[PDB]
Order: sequence, then C-alpha cells, then structure tokens
Amino acid sequence: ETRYEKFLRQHVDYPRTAAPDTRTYCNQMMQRRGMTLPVCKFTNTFVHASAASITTICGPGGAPAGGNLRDSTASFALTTCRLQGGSQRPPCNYNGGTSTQRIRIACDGGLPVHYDRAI
Repeated sequence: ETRYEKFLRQHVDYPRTAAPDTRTYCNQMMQRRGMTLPVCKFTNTFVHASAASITTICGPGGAPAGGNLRDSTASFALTTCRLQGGSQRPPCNYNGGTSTQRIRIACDGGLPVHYDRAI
C-alpha cells in the first residue's frame, strides 16, 4: 500500500457514507477502513471531499503551514471519530461529531500522506 493509498483509506469518504447517526457512522467506518485491527485507533477524521480536492491542498489549493504541513484554502465537510475510553483492545466503540472546517495535512512530493488537524 502506498502512503497515498493509506491516506485515502484512512481519511477520504466521498460521497459521505450513509449511516443512521454519527456514532454508528464512526463504528462502521473505523472498522470498514481497517482501523480497528489489531487495535482500536484512538481518533480519526474522515474528509468528505474527493481525493483530487484534497490533493490540491499540497499545491495551489493550499498554503504552507511549516515543515511539510499545508493548510487548505477550502473548508471541507468532516466527520471526527474518537474512541470511547482509553483501551486499545476491541471492541472498538466510537463517538463522533461533524463540522465544516479548513484542514491541515502533511504533504510529500505534491501528494497527501498524513492528516494533521482541523483549523
């Protein structure tokens, strides 16, 4: 898996996957996307924009933010999932919120490789 593919798998959900509520969205998506084995990932943001929309952050669609970090020009629909309690052992239960925010990602060679935070 390329670092780019890992970024899409972990952080890109577009169009947004339908779910009954955000807790269920998080529970389903964290598992579907490979983030609950072998341990529960503590937190993860899904960005609801295309790979192309996010990739431009690394170039004309974003701005330098120190080191290899870039801030997006655009605000994006986001869902943020945070693990209930503190244990890495499954079962992995999540809570979640949604927002519309600019984002700060790490780029390498013009492509996204990590999600840093919402701005």
